Amino acid sequence: SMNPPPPETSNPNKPKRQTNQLQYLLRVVLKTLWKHQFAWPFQQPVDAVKLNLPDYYKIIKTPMDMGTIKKRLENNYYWNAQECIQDFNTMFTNCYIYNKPGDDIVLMAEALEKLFLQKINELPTEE
Ligand SMILES: COC(=O)N1CCS[C@H](c2cccs2)CC1
Repeated sequence: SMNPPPPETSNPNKPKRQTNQLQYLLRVVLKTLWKHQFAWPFQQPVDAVKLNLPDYYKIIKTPMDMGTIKKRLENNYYWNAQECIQDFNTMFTNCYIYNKPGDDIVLMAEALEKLFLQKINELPTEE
């Protein structure tokens, strides 16, 4: 079995910014979800070898996880908040696509997504 290369977290060709919204995405949004009891399956790319999921990357072609998001935020990979928000939504959508309704992992994603929505609802206006 083989995992794909992880999503990139560094690209010197890519223009970068540090905006107040991106600071909020790290200091509030990521930190809230990262410390949650249900964060652990989402803190790194899905390891299809260790978890014995040989079809995972046959099904999921745009992988995303909070370890990648954390690195992107800490290394100022993004230009805007919408890129980061899209990464979180990709992570949740992948989980709902691959897994079955009512699975433990889906209940975990739902709890994290609820908090995500609560925090993004108060995303600050851009400075
Ligand atoms: C976000 O992680 C995933 O979607 N995976 C696909 C199968 S569910 C599995 C897990 C189930 C219960 C704990 S961990 C994690 C890996």
